[PDB]
Amino acid sequence: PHMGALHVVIVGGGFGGIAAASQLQALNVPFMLVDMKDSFHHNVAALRASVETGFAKKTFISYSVTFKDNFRQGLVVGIDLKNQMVLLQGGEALPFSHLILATGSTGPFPGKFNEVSSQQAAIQAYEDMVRQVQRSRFIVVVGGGSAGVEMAAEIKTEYPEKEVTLIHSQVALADKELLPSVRQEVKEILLRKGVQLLLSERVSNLEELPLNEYREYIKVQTDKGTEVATNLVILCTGIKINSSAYRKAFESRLASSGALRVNEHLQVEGHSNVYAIGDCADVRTPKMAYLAGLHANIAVANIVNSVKQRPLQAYKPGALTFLLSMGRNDGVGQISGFYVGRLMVRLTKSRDLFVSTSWKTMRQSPP
Ligand SMILES: Cc1cc2c(nc3c(=O)[nH]c(=O)nc-3n2C[C@H](O)[C@H](O)[C@H](O)COP(=O)(O)OP(=O)(O)OC[C@H]2O[C@@H](n3cnc4c(N)ncnc43)[C@H](O)[C@@H]2O)c(O)c1C
Ligand SMILES: NC(=O)c1ccc[n+]([C@@H]2O[C@H](COP(=O)([O-])OP(=O)(O)OC[C@H]3O[C@@H](n4cnc5c(N)ncnc54)[C@H](O)[C@@H]3O)[C@@H](O)[C@H]2O)c1
Repeated sequence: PHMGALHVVIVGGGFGGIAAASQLQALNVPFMLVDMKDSFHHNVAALRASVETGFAKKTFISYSVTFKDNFRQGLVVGIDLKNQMVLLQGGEALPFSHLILATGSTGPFPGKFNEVSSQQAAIQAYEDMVRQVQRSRFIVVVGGGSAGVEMAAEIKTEYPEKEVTLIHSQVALADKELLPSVRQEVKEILLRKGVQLLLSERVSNLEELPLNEYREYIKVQTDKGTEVATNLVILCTGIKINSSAYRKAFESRLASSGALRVNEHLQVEGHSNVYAIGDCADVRTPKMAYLAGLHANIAVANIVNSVKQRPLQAYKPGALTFLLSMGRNDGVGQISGFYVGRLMVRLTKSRDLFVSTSWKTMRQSPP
């Protein structure tokens, strides 16, 4: 029983969650941010952190330094809707008047890092990854979605002398939703960088492969009988909505995606005090970090606007913005539905990978 008082709980400390937490902190609204890690992960830069020595420490930002007693590390195992509690592993419970679900996506390392561990262990996992890439003359990237084409491009840009093969199950690279001109340019850039492309092939012995580790010899097989000898296998095979925290409680209002259905105010269907932001919300746009932060502004604003009996802010998508960095010197993509070239993408994304915007949000300075 909050007896009218606000206490917001944010489940997930990603791009959406740290934006929500930062705004709630500036409004002096009581809240608790929950994340399984001890630091925010700027995962847009996770592939650069897999190939550049010393870079990983720029991609993890301590929660407690920024949020102090408004942060609690923990693993959310469920949501008790009748008694308005967030259920943590270990048995602890967090009461809320409003709930913001910002649980993001899960997938293979290095592109995603969803482990309970300390900031130094997380940084070391990416430094270890860099050392496996450095030891490995021959490298296979599996999956030619937008992550795989970035992974392969990063390796060949930092290490032109390595042999890199990208194996992709479709005939075209990167998102089906992209302008065809963008998808063709991605292909032409990988080929000009010397990446060997095996298109329309599915790697078929994934269970038998050592992953993210150098070996003197690894044989990759595909369903068409192609065999590739390599020293290192990196998986960029896709991601899944991380419905872990809320799956049982909200099974009624889940999309196929695993996301939560929401109106244009980002309240979860059937609720007025539960919001979903970022990857876990069921919007028609693609899963983007910058959209996560914009949903965060909308959700917090609507919590306040609901208390002030004011009209709620509305989320209105426009045409697709999607930028692919192709190593630090190259890239291609589209901004609001039209093509942008390699100089533009290099300057906007490939050089810094938006890293400074997260340190600014967290009001910390990178080491
Ligand atoms: C992999 C990748 C992604 C890119 C890339 N580029 C861009 C880009 O240029 N622009 C962009 O907007 N998005 C880009 N993205 C997408 C961006 O990474 C994601 O869209 C973004 O992370 C989504 O932000 P969310 O806030 O929705 O989710 P996160 O995954 O960031 O965070 C969720 C958090 O919840 C925590 N969590 C989840 N379930 C939990 C539970 N049960 N208990 C506790 N904590 C939990 C997780 O540990 C994690 O900390 C990119 O180059 C790469 C290589
Ligand atoms: N630059 C950006 O904006 C950016 C970059 C990365 C990711 N993202 C976001 O994350 C989402 C996921 O992207 P992603 O690339 O991680 O996944 P994805 O699902 O877009 O691509 C993974 C691909 O790997 C293929 N694959 C799976 N197993 C395979 C196998 N054994 N052999 C060969 N191919 C195999 C899949 O069929 C799929 O085409 C994007 O749709 C977007 O929302 C954005």
